[PDB]
Amino acid sequence: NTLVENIYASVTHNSKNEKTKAVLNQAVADLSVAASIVHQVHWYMRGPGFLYLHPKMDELLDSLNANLDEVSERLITIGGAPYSTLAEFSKHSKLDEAKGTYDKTVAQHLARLVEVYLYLSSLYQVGLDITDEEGDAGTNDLFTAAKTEAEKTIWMLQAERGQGPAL
Amino acid sequence: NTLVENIYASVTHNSKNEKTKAVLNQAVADLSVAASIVHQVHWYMRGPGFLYLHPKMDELLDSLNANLDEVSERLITIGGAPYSTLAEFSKHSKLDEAKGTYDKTVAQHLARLVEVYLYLSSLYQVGLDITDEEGDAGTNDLFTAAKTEAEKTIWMLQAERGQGPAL
Amino acid sequence: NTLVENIYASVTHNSKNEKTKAVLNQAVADLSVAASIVHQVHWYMRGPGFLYLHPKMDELLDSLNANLDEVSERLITIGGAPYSTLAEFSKHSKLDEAKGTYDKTVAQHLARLVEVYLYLSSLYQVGLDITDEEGDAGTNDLFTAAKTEAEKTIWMLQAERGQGPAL
Amino acid sequence: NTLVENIYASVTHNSKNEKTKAVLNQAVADLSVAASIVHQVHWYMRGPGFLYLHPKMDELLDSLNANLDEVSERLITIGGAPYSTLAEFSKHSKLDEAKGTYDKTVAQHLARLVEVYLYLSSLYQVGLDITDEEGDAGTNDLFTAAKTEAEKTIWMLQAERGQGPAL
Amino acid sequence: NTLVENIYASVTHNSKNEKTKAVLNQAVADLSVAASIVHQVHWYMRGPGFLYLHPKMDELLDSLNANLDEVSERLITIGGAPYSTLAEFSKHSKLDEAKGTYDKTVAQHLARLVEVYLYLSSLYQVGLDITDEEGDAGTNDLFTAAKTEAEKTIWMLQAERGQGPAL
Amino acid sequence: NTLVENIYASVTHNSKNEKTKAVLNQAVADLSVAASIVHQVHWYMRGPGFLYLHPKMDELLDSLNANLDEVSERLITIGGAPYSTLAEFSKHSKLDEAKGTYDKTVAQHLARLVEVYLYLSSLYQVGLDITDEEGDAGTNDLFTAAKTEAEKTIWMLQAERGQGPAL
Amino acid sequence: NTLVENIYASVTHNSKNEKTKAVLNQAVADLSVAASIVHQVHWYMRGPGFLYLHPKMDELLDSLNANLDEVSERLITIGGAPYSTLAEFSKHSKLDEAKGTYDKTVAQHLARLVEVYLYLSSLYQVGLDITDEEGDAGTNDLFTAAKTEAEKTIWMLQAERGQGPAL
Amino acid sequence: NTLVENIYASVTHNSKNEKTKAVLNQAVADLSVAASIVHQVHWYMRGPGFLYLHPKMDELLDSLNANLDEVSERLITIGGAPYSTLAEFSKHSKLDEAKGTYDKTVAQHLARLVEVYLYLSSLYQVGLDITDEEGDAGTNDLFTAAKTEAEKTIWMLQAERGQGPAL
Amino acid sequence: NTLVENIYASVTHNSKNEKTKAVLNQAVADLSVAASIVHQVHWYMRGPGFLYLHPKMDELLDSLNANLDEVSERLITIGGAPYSTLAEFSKHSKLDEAKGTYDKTVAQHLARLVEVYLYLSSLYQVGLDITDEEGDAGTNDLFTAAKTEAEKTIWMLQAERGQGPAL
Amino acid sequence: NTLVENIYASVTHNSKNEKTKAVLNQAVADLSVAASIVHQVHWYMRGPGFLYLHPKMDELLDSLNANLDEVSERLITIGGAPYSTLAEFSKHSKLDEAKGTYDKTVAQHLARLVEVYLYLSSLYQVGLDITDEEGDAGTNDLFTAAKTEAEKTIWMLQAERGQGPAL
Amino acid sequence: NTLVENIYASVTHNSKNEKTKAVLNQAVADLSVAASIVHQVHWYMRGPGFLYLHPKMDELLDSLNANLDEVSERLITIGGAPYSTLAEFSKHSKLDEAKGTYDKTVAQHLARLVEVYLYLSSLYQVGLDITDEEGDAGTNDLFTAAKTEAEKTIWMLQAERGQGPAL
Amino acid sequence: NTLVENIYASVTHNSKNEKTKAVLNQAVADLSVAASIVHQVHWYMRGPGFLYLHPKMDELLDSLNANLDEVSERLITIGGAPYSTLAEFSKHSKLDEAKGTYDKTVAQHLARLVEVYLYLSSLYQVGLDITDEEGDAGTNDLFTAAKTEAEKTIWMLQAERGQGPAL
Repeated sequence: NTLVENIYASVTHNSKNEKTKAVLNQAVADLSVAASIVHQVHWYMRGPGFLYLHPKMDELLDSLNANLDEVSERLITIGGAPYSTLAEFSKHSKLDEAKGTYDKTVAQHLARLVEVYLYLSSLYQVGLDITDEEGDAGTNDLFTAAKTEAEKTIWMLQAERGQGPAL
Repeated sequence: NTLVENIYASVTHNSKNEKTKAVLNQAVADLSVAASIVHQVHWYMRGPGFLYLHPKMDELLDSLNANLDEVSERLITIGGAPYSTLAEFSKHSKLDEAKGTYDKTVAQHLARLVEVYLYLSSLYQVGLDITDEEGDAGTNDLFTAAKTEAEKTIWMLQAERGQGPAL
Repeated sequence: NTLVENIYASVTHNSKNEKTKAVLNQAVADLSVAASIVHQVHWYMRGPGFLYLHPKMDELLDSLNANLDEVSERLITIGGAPYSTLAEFSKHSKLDEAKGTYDKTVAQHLARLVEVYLYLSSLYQVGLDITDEEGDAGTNDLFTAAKTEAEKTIWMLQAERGQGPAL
Repeated sequence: NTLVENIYASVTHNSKNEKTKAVLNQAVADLSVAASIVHQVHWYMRGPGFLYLHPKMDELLDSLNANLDEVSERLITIGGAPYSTLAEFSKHSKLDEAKGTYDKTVAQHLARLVEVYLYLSSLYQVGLDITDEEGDAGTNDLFTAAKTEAEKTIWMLQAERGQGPAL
Repeated sequence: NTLVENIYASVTHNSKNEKTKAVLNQAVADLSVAASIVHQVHWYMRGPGFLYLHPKMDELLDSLNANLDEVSERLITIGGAPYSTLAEFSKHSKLDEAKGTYDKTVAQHLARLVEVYLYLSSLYQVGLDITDEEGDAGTNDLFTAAKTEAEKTIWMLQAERGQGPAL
Repeated sequence: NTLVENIYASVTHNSKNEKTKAVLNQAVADLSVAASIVHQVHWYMRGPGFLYLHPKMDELLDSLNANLDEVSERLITIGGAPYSTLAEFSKHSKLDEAKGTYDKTVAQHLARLVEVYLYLSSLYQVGLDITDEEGDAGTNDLFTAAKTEAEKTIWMLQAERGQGPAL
Repeated sequence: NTLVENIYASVTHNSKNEKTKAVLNQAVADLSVAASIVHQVHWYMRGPGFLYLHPKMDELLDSLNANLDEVSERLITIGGAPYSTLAEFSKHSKLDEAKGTYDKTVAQHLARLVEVYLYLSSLYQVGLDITDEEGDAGTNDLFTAAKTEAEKTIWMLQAERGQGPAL
Repeated sequence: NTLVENIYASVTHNSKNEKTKAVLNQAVADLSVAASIVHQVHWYMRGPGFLYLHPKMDELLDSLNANLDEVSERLITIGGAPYSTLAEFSKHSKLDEAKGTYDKTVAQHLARLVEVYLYLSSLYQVGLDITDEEGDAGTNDLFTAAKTEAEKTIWMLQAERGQGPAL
Repeated sequence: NTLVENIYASVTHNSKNEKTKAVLNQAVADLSVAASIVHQVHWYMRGPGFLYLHPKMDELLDSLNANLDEVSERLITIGGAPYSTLAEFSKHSKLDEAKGTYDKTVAQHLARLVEVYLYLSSLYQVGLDITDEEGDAGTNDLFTAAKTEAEKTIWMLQAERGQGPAL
Repeated sequence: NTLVENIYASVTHNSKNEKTKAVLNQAVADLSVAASIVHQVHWYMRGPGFLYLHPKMDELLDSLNANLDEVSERLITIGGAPYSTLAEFSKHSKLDEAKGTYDKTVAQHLARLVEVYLYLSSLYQVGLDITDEEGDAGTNDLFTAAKTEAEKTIWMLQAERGQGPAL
Repeated sequence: NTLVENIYASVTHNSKNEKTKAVLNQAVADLSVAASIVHQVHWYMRGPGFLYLHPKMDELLDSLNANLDEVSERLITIGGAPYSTLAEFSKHSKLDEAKGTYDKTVAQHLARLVEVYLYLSSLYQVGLDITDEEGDAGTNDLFTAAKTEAEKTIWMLQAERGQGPAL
Repeated sequence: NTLVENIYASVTHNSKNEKTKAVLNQAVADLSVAASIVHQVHWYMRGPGFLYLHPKMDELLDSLNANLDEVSERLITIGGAPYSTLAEFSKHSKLDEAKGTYDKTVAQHLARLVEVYLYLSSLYQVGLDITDEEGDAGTNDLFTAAKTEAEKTIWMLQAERGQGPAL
């Protein structure tokens, strides 16, 4: 059972666009948690490379927040109701957070970031599958661009770790 | 017992700058919750004036996130450890959130925003008191600018409601 | 019989891309009329909110004219011939115009704008159906972005009226 | 009987500023038709020089639309009611349109453009005469700048045709 | 006896360009008072719409101060001596000021602004009459642009009040 | 009896922040008069150096008007009511104005400017004393920046006169 | 046997995304050759129109190099290995090059450019077919935008030659 | 016999717009000579104030060259033929030039500049008279703006000399 | 006897840097005449291509005027005295001017421009020879950049004529 | 005996603001030496990370030079006389310099930078103490911002070294 | 036999500027290959530092392509014919390429880049020698700037490797 | 014995580019001292003209610091080791500094600045001689541009003093 299959089953468990609204709302929660995690790296990182990795985190954060704006506004537009409290984000996100600590290595931060973007790219694939199923071309394009951007991020972060993208 | 006295007692309940670190960390949690609340207004608002109030929320959000950056980075700099998970923000913030609903009136959203900024200005006053007490001039200036900005926001939001600032 | 079905039947009534050229040309006529209608609101509106709604009309107008440029140029590119006289626009558009009057209320102008964008989003859906049918991926993307943009406009205009998007 | 005399008689045929309002409204209709004609050249032109003449048409179009904004807004301001439907523009304009065809030569397009600007400069002269007559200095300045700009356009378009301005 | 006739008689009551210098100097005083009045609206306004009307006042203020610069510098240039103390502005202006109060309604502020611009447009008409009389083409153009701008402001402010321009 | 002592006694002669509101309001009046005086130099100056001193006056004017905005808005925010008529500014300001004359020397204009900024720096010192007394940290910072800026201006204007700052 | 069928057979002749990687790599080689060909026109062209066609070549070159960046980076991201030597580009490209000569006419250069973009649009169609087949939505969007852009270029270059797009 | 009367007689000495074309052509010659004279000041000046007067000359030069562009292009547009050789400029200009010398004082350069702008303002007045006479509103506006600009320059240059404008 | 030899003999015919000052001064005169000639093309040109060649002339003019600034200022700097009257430019320039006429063909204008730049490049070569001879490295670099720029202009203008550079 | 106590004793060893002037002058000398030291790192560094650390040094240098400008100008303004020769900077600075060598490691350069900023932050604390003592609010704010900025720099440089700020 | 001597012998092996044209053409081929090699590093690099070295490659690439433009255009201008096919670049370049592989270390990529720039700086020295020999000052300046830029690149890349420039 | 001969003898007193490295290093020391001297003028100047001469000093300072960057980086690049401590600059510079005093006249400051730039231009001439001798074309160009810039500065500063350049 792949991650994509697990996400799909979970999103669609509980109108003609109910699954699309559900996957968008899952993305509201996951993007909010992902942003928090990236912010934690920005704050807690120590080690050689800090001076270029620290501002890189701010760029990733801005990009995640732009995804959140587009996802939430698309959800409102198609007749849904986005999660909009920190407790909802935390409860419904499939991403876990841990207490910040300065003793995490640069390598650990980079590994966690890759796990986050791998998760997001899988969520977006489920988004693609659902929007094709329900015939929402606009939301399909949103998930396409978000997946493409995530995959590029994985390539570059993996390269910094000395690895290939391994999608 | 004033709000300022209540915040002070709560912040200092549990080095030479322990109270300053605690009030900065309280601000990390409160700013993160305040941003979430403002975002909720941006998404859920309906009614005449939406077309200027909606982008106003994005400006307030950007300003709150800039406060968060400065507060968290100041806390790291003076030897502290900022809250950095959504669960920590939600648990330690003194601001409550409610589930988003489209049936809240414009007037209700404006009233909630004023309550949020009144709370923040009081927190910043406690920040002023603590930093004077512990002799942290840099952090005192941070809380001064944040309080001044909050008070200006209260004046303008109150004026939109047809009221005076009533600090 | 839905609006989408009615538009489709009308567009395809009278090469391998004849239906795509026809729906693009329908959009040339409808966008030209829509721009005229928006301009009428810009000129004739009176009432509280004028000072933000008036420039909003100029933004909508610019956006409609940008759609017209892209639609007409795509039509030329794929071997068609765009309508290019005011009489052709008026005759072939499915949007009606009325003589300007200063006695229309702000609420009436907002209602008319929503009707216009609802119509356009339906036309774009027909555009999606036709381009999928004829295998024109480039023109399909054009109609996707135009529909997404129209749906966002409907959400925001509806919110100003105190309503949900009701797509 | 000159073109200027013919335009004057026609404009004034059917308050202290009735003739000024009529000539401004004639300009609303003529500018809307002129813009349509210029757009037709932008779309249908084929032949050597396309790559600089095509963007030139977009510049002329922007300039005509700016004239329309200023004329319509001046008309509203002085107590009039601008034409605001495509049928009104087409019916009241003294400029004729023809169905677009790709078989028109570059030379034919340039000749038509010169005829359009010659017509507009004559309309503006009537505008000058009427506003002097009725003592509207503000509207007189508007027609002065519009005539000056039209005359410059005629010089440059004529030069491209190998001719003098021949005003 | 019209407002224009009253202003003319008053301006010319007490070289070849004495009347032109007098009307320019009247404008120095009136623009300085008008700016003060607009600033009062910026500060004292309360009520729905504040968030767009408040910055609108800053735009009007900047525009009035730009008129003042051009009028005063033109007066110096043609051999005059502009009023240059607050007491002179207050004494010679035909605009009255009242003590600021927060209890004025938005509608009252908009009504006062329209009265101010109506007065200014009449002053500028007298400026036109005087400069035509004395053959000062440069100063005539200054008053023409100022009148045109004032008339546009009246249209837009009147529209916000739900009214026509009623020049 | 120093100028600072005289200003303090006068400001506080006639809630927990009454003295702060009074000194801010004194600054509203003085800044409005100072701006008028600077404008007079801009207009009436003749002599070598005009071509750099004339635009310098516009820079000083812009800076004084920015102080006025910040002072007036701070006063509104903390629950006060700023002077907002030319008669109030003139009556309550401690700065005197004189009728403009072209026969004042460059040296006289520079001397007057230095007197104005010396006065303002003393007013700001009283502002510092009062805000420390009443515990208004935000308003204290406003007066600090204004005093610092005034003192810099005095240094530079004094240097142009061939003198030291002599604060 | 169409050009599209020939390209497909050739690309797929020698994981779940092998055909997508192959068509992207074909595009690496073809874009590198296309850029070289365009550069040759920039350098060797002589004749009337040079002064606008010469900079047009630099715009086309920049656009081709931007396609190359996006194609190569997408190929790396999805687990491939882009051609990255001039010998590989030359060997695997289906575009032929000829030695530069100043004796080629403007018309010959324009004809060659159209052949190049026709070839590229066909390659992109194969890219569309392959990515639909293998379910790569991100790469499908890349080929869609590239095809749309190529088709627009063909329209404009054809128009300069006095011809229709003839896709 | 005033300078204006002398210029008029000279310009009109040797169609319905012959006098307008003649005065525009006189301005071509005079502006070309004026620019040369200003350039001479830029190069040859020595003395205190050089560091601000030297760049001032470049600003005046740019402004004179912009007048030349507008005058020459207006002349072409209305059916004339501008002087276009240095010998024609020198022969027909009413401004004399002298060999450059470093021994001219700053005061001498400023005096010469004022004479040049006084001459130009008189030429522009003749331009006003002629264009009113021949009914060329567009060219009348050109001369109005040029005269206004010249008069402002005279005020500022005179002020630098310690004098009033003395138009 | 080459053009370079003829220019050298003429420049040096009538301190340690006398020849350098003479060749710079020759360039003052020639650049002033060249600018006049280019301006004549800008004004008098008629024929296909006008719309791109006309603004090209303004670019060439700006570039020639920038050369003039650098040459004249270098001449002043090294102890010389630049020509600074139109009569001096005309008398000492080796470039001839002819009365403007609208009947010159585009081809004739392009041929004349090439002759002008060929002349200038030869003058600059003499400048190179003289500055090498007299050991002025700074002035040598000035002539190097000017020659390089002239040679580029010749290539591009020649290409527009359908020719090679033929330096 | 802390570093702060040692700096204070040394600064105050040899009017009402003598200690403030002395500590500002100490900062003139120390900032000039600090800038020199940072420049040495910019030039002499070798090792992995050079390509981001090298430009980082230019940013630090610009920031130090901006501190120097503000400190020196504040000192002049309050009646002092800044050190203004390299010998004075070197003699009075408490920072030592060493001859540049390419054999210093990246880690050594980072350690030295941290020592420099630690020293500066202590100097600024003494500046805070002295300005509080002498009642100079303006200079106190200058030292506050400088200390805050230094402390931020220490956090970031320490993080690059893999360490906490350890203020 | 030095690299410079070997390049010279090879370039000049097979008019008055034949050697200059040959060395420029050698540079066309070498710059095209160098750009390809740099692009390969951009694509294939993996390892710590990727996130700053990857964009560094794009900067180097842009700079190499700017050299190519200037070299090729200079060659055309002086009467030559630049290589303009990928096969010509590959055949005539003295730089070898290897198939891209992800297994090359960061250190290997940096070493290869240094070899490339060392080669280019030697080629440019030959360019200097040849242009001095043939008296082409313009082309000599081109090679001077290119060599200087290459030498700077070698210093910075060497520093990243922990080495001195070792030219 | 000229200044140039004295500088040469001194620089070369104590590889194939030893003299070039020595003269560059002399320039490191002299530019650092020159910047200090210019900064002293910026701070200590009093007298008429301060308001334009003070910012002029900041422009000169920026330009000197840009020379220092280019000289030091060139020295590193060609295998040298730049002076990098204030004591080295002071010891090896041939420019003397004096204690700052407010009693120096504007004329004295201008005279000192001219002496500094005269010295620098002579140093640069020695730089030219040495780099020609050792065959360093890149460093020769650096000294050429620096000398040219210095000579321009001398012309302009001398003109402000009422003098010719007297190089």
